[PDB]
Amino acid sequence: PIMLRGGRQEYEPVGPGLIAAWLKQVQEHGLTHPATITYFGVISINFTSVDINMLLNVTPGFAAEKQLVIDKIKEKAIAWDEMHPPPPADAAGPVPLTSDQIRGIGLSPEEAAGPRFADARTLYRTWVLEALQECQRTISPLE
Amino acid sequence: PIMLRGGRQEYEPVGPGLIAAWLKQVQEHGLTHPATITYFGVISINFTSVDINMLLNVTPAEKQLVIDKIKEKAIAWDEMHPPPPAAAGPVPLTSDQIRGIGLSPEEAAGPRFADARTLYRTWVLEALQECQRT
Repeated sequence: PIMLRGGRQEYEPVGPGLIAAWLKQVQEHGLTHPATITYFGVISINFTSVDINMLLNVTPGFAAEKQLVIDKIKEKAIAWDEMHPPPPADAAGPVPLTSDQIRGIGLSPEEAAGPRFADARTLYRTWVLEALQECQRTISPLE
Repeated sequence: PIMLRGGRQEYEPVGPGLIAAWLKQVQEHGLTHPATITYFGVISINFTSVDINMLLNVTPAEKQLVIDKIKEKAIAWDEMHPPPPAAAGPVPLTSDQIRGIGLSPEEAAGPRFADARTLYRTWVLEALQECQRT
């Protein structure tokens, strides 16, 4: 995540405590349970695309649900690229981004935390939350 | 909302209890707060487009931004989908139809709009998310 420290923007990777806490939330309630989706919304504020993929990728199980969520992200990326062809290399900025760039594909954590990707990481978080929301599980009776 | 009762589909309008509960959520927590977006997601399953508009319309800046985003999606939809040859079904819809404009509550609950209400619910969820700031 990006955070203000001593007045300046700094980047730090997701900490082991948050990874552990997110994993417990998923295990206890489910990946697409409404409370889990809200939880992801709260924690992922100011995450880079690399941070987001980190949390998605370390989540075990829920293969079916996770696959449906990833499928919806891919659908958004496909739609994005159709509406936004990539510009020539040395075109005047701010240069708009491809879906791969928005999703943090091939980016170092440092790169993904840079100003070039500030709007992009916000947009990717939006795509992921939209995908989760669209796969929301209706709450059912517990054991 | 559309629900199964005695094994068949039935329609009923949104009730005052749900309206009151939704209003409390928005007042107490905010229109685009993560928990409010989730709350809308829960309550709007099987809503028609008319039901969704009832909830939007009863909700007192941020609301205008959400409506603006829905309009942007409508404009994009219509560019990509010229009105079908005035032809065999299933007939694909205009953004006005998806948004439930000019539909009676009964009409909006019909099979002709079953996919459409689902798509509109998606547009609204997307609009809320895209307007989220805090």
